[PDB]
Amino acid sequence: LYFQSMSFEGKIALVTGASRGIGRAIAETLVARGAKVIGTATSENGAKNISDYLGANGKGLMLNVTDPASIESVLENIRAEFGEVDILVNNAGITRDNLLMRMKDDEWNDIIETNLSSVFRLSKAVMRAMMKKRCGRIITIGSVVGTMGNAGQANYAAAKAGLIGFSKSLAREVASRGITVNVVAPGFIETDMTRALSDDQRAGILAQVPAGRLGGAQEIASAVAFLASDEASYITGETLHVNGGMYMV
Amino acid sequence: MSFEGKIALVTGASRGIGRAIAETLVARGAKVIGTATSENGAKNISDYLGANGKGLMLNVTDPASIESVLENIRAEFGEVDILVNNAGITRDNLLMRMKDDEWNDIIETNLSSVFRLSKAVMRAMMKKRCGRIITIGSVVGTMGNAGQANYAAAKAGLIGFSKSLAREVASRGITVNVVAPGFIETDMTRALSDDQRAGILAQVPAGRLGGAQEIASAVAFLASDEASYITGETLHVNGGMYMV
Amino acid sequence: MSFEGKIALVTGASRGIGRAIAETLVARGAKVIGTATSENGAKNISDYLGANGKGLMLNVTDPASIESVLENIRAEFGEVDILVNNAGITRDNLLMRMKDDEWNDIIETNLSSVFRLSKAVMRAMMKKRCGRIITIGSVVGTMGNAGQANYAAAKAGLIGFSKSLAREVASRGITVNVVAPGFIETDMTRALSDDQRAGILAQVPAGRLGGAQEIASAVAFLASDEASYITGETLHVNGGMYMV
Amino acid sequence: MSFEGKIALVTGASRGIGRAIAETLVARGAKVIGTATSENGAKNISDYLGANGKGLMLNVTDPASIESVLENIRAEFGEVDILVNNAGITRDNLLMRMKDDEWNDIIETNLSSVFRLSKAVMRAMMKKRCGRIITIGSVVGTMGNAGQANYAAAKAGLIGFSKSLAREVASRGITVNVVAPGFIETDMTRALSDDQRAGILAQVPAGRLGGAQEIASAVAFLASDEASYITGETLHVNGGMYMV
Repeated sequence: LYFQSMSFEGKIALVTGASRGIGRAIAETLVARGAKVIGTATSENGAKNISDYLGANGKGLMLNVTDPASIESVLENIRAEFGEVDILVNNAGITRDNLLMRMKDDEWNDIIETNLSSVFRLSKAVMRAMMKKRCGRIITIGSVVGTMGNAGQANYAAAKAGLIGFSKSLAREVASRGITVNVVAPGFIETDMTRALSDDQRAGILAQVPAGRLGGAQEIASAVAFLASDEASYITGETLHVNGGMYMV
Repeated sequence: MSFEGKIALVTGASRGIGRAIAETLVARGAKVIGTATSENGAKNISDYLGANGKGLMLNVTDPASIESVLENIRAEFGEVDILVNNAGITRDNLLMRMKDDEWNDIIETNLSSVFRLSKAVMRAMMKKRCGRIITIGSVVGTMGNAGQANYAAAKAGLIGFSKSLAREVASRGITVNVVAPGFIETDMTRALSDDQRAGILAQVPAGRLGGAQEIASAVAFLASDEASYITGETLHVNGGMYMV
Repeated sequence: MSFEGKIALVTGASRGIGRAIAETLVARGAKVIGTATSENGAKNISDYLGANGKGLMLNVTDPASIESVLENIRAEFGEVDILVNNAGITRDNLLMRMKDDEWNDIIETNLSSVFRLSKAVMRAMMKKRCGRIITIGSVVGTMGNAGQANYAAAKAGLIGFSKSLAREVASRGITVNVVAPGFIETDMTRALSDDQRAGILAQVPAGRLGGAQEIASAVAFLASDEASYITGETLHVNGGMYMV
Repeated sequence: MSFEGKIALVTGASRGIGRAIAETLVARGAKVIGTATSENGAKNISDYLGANGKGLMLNVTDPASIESVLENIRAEFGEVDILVNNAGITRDNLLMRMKDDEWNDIIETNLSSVFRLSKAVMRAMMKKRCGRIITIGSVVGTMGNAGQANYAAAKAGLIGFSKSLAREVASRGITVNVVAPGFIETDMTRALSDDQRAGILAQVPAGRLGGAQEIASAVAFLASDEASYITGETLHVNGGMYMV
């Protein structure tokens, strides 16, 4: 058919933090376009819920990214059940905001490990298969903070800017072999949180966003799905900013 | 389908990028007006667009010619939903050899045309509270290129334009973005020598030249309803030639 | 001092940044030729430069005046070692109300001026394998700003020009760089309501408006021998209003 | 534009960039504490600083060592007015061969160090409502480099960190900045193949490797009272290797 290349069938997609919000939006979108999605979560309850909504189109698994041992059996589980990972989506970002003078060492370490080093560990683990296949996608869910900096979020900003630098390097290494490594940088996105924010709080967030709204989880998903698709094979080492104009370039 | 009931103006749609954009939109359900400098240009456009659209003669540097094409489109189709600025030429030279008119032509055709055509479509977009303005820039504007300072000013300047404009119209559901292609295989690049081509390909980690559809796919995404939260942004499609 | 024996050409040197640049360069041992739009401006410019330089009337849009000015500089002083391009103007308006003329004037004065003046001083710089071209841009060209789509097209455009030019002449000991002021205190800003100056200060983490001298110090640094490994770069001096 | 009465702490001051930073501030009136990871390197720093400062041993990945140095410095000198983070190392490998600790050591030596040292001198700079933080980055953090993904992630992270700390302390008259060297001639550099050196020079329009003093000047300018309106900015010193 015309648009035959547009399908994701035959492709295996690994999405981290797929329990809610963006991550769930990504997994659902990829499945809707024909891919088998494996979503991962931090707890065993998180994994089961993911398996629930993926149903027959994929699998939930509990992956504790920080533990290198956790990665190995999760990838092996996928290889045995589905196969090698065609598409890696790194979406396991947390936040531990504080100003610098009040910032605890653990809050710095846990942000660096969960948001920055998680990317390196997972990218490495899926790297080799995509190089044999000569086709691959790595997309990391970044943040406008990494570009702009935000007071009280120096750890976040450091992690989110680091994964851009990490991606550009990886891109240069694997570009020649049909692998793509990009970042999607969201602005304020509406979540399970935000709905309980106060009118004053919600106003102050909106003042920052020229578009005058918060973005949708799906808006991030559709960026990710385009970049993970066969018509984005010429984009690597790039950051696709989805923030309603809160920042530019 | 995806652009059900949307009217798109693609300037410079005779070939390459422009033709690939027009057809991608038509293939996804838009009425498409594609533009050319010449009669046969416009005629041949209308030929390949057939029932899904129409080719018109447009001179992006002439205010009167803009006035007629848009007034022409309004009469028969309606108001423009999606504007793609893909006019743009080169006149390369080192600075020390660049003629004043080689500068001015590149400025008029590749930068000031972006101002004229966007202003002309925006009133209606502001009123409708929805829209898309998309401009085809170039890696050159971000990276700079010896022998192309006029191109680099124009392609850089269309980004600064887009940003400001994107701030003026963000609140009313209009996005304004730039797709910045790297080296895209064209007639002229197939005409290069073996040694020149090697020099091009050496700059591109991906190891190939890009295809026009690759730009077309990027533009259709940004013009779609799923790209609504992206404004004032530059989507680089250069195979790794340059990064961020 | 740092600039002994060097000849500097500072365009728009009547007041503000232009004057502060001219004064700093004199302080540090340079013979400076400042320009102004009027013969009266040149009067004042010569008045404050004294035996360290001279004022001249220069119309950056007119090739005829560009040549005349350069002949007189070569006659009375020698070959321009340092070109500082600071002949910017403003014509703010929203896109819907921007006149064709407000666009063109900004593009001519603020962008195309950098092309003509850089081109005119460049040959001598390459003959001596040493030189400095520094253009005064604006944060607006990087972040964009509603009502300043013409100014931002230009301020961004001159960065694309500088990146290309830098690549053409790096091999020959010349640097081409841009200094980007955020909000700088001028007589125009001093004249603003308390509400307006509050709104500006909210945008600037440093709590203040920058000073003309602060821009000059960045220019003086880039023009020095301590910046000879810096080319193609933008130096943002905006108290944190925008970052990178 | 002296640094009289100022106390500057340059981590990684044994040789090269850090020793030129250290020496240059001394020459402009600063008392300087230079650091190294071994007590011998700390000895050699004391020797060349002599009367104008002192060397000390600092393990930037250890909070204990950080406190020991800083309380020492408060004793003999006072509070740190100026902080230069020049304590990068590399641990190069393509991603498939990069081991966990090779990733971890570079993140902790080149990025978390910036966090730990910056917090460590921040409070005193906040009470005095004046300060300077400058981190030595790398063009690699901006453009990315194959086989350097850990180095680039860190060198980029420290720009993101610097941007938000700048926002936190800008209103109290402290700037936080990055200098991003390109290829800088070192002892390790002069000792490579002609083939290697030629391949480094291939990437630099300036035609040459940068010097350690050139980076020191950028740092010296940024730490001066003339750079008070620059914060959250990266200043790229790379011969045009990369642009903006």
